[PDB]
Amino acid sequence: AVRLIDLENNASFSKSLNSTTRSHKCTLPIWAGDGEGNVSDSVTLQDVLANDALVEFATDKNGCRFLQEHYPTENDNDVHQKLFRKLVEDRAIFLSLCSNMFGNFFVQRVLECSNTEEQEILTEHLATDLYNLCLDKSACRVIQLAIQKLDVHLATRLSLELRDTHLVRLSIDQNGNHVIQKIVKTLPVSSWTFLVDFFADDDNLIHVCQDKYGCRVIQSTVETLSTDAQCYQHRVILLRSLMAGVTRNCTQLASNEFANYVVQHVIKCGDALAVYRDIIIEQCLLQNLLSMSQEKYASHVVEVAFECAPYRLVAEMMNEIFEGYIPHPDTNRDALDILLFHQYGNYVVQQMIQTCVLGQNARDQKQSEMYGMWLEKIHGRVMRNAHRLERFSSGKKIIEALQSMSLY
RNA sequence: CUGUAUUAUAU
Repeated sequence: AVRLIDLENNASFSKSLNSTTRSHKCTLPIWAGDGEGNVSDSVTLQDVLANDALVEFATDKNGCRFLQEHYPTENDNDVHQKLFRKLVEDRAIFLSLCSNMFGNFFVQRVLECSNTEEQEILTEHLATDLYNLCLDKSACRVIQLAIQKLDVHLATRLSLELRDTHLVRLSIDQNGNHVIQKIVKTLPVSSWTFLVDFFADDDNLIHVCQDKYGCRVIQSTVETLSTDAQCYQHRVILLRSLMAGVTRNCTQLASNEFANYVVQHVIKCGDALAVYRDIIIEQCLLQNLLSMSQEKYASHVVEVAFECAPYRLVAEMMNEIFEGYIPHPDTNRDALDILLFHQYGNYVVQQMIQTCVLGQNARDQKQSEMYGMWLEKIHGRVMRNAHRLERFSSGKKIIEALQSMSLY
């Protein structure tokens, strides 16, 4: 039984011959073509392996669809393994296919079929440049599928590769925001506690929450940390660290075109977020209800605060609108007068009516009487200005919300 | 006379 060392034949001019194509826009090798850009029916996966042409198919639309179609699913099939080997044998080739507009779709197909063994090498390849892959419009789709399908220790290793990176620039990126959200919504909190430490800084939190994309990152993190079933307070301490920055900067965030949505989320949530709801109303909304109610963005925040606040805070909000402001020196107009005829404030006055109408069904008699007293104050001002309000769509809806009402 | 986001890849 003499030994045989079988070295591989050097085929050093095969990429050179796969670079010949009919079209200059397509990469399909001419030998696989039918002349019309499609894959000739004589072609087999063994032909792609024999000619070392995996990249050139993967970078072509129809050749990549051919790869996705015929790739065996089972991990013990020999063609599966030889293709997987061609994919992963060179790290730079692998990462370039991940960043391609067409080849990424083959990489995802491999992940759909992968077992733990294949996932280890895929994870080792991806970790070497995870940050820039998250920024790429093609590769981020691979990273998100990897977060979904990988065993959690592998997905954790990859997620931890983002620690100490430029997470503002990544969180606000049109591609990377979805990678951060997929991590936060999918993986255990221990895999991304570094993201909560990053957002503890006020400047990072502000720069991210006031962004069309970053506000989604902050909101998905709050949703995950607030949903609970626990005996100690780990997610409690993490949530507390994040919410402190939101509460410290909620006056600016509530009036922002993007961050207003997460402030409303904190207020509508209740339960684990209820204490933070109360802080926002007391330290940001109060003393500012009139100005915020005339703003395009913050007027939605004031609506949800009237909708969801506990009675003790609804009372301070009500008392500010009816009694909190010095009437205008020229017009003698108070806050309710302004909001009744304002294009944004009319919506706040409508929530105030709805809140009071539903609060009349409250068990405590004093509360029911107090909600009725506020409705009577609104009814009176509306009557004094009905001749004008009935001409607007807002005033018609206000008058209809106050009809057939037994206040006490 | 009605009032705000994002919800992203196949030349």
